[PDB]
Amino acid sequence: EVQLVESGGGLVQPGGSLRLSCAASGFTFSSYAMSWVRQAPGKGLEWVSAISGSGGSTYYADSVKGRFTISRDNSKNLLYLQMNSLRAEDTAVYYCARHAPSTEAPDYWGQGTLVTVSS
Amino acid sequence: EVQLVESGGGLVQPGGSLRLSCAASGFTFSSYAMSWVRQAPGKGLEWVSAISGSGGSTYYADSVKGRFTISRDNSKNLLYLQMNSLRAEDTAVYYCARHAPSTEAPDYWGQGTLVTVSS
Repeated sequence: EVQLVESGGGLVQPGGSLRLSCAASGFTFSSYAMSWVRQAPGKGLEWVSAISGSGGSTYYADSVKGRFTISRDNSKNLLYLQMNSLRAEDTAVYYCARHAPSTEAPDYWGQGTLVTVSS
Repeated sequence: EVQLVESGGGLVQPGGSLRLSCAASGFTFSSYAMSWVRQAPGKGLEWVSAISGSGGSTYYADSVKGRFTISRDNSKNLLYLQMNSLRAEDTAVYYCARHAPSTEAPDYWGQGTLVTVSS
């Protein structure tokens, strides 16, 4: 029913930039806050960024400030993460997640896409 | 003891840009969410934008998304609103406000500064 499918990941050189999409379906997208979560190799899950349903409020992890931009198209039902000034420590699998309005707990997940930052 | 003094207001042509400053003093600035509030001539107070203490989270009124950028310097204890693509309808007195951590209620205000968008 509910589906999130990510794409736009892959290989990129340091200093390079890259844009991830998370295509949503099966729910009314604009009613839900969305987020990006990453997992560095052999690490735990870490929050990257988050946007409210209407797009008017966002959170950024301190580690990506000034480089990453979250956004969404509430008519194309897509969530984006524009990633600039990339470096090796940004190498991770990136997940988009949908959040229940009641609790803001994540209740649906994308399949993940690897971003590899290497010369 | 606590003080907020705003500066940077004044004239500006439509489509032009302008940066507001809210200089704080007398408190541990990074510990408090800040906001910009405006009041158009003869109107009620409306939220413009707001930022958490650390800077990691922001809110924008929809009337302004894409054109204003709130930010702060936690070492110069200053709050800013960068206003771009200004229009006559942005004409108002702009106030900065400090928010109590225990409610996020505003407990201190700047003296307000007039922005006049006209030719």
